Amino acid sequence: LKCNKLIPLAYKTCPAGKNLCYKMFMVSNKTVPVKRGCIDVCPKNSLLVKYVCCNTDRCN
Repeated sequence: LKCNKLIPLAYKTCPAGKNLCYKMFMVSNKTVPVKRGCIDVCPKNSLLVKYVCCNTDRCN
């Protein structure tokens, strides 16, 4: 898997065990993501922190 980095111009290949890409938002998915990369498990949404995960190259 390849996943976009914080500015999705750049990207990396995920290490072993991380087969999701993610975007992390402060409060709302209608904002500039505040973190991006590879991840093992898609974290649960919380009151102020939202995660969008996906499983294809550079989907984040």
